[PDB]
Amino acid sequence: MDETGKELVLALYDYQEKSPREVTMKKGDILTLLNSTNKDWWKVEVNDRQGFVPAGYVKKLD
Repeated sequence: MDETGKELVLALYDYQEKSPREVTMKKGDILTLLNSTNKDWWKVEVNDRQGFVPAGYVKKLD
């Protein structure tokens, strides 16, 4: 983007990672948004765990 921290999203739903590139979310998680260049798949990080999640499963704090 280039990739920055600070930017945040909030998990709307539970989401258990479905491949190595992904990360697991719990409803209500505050995740650092690292890459949102893709509209559908966002690179996020929670408690140092990093991966791609469906962008439609979180809300961006903006």
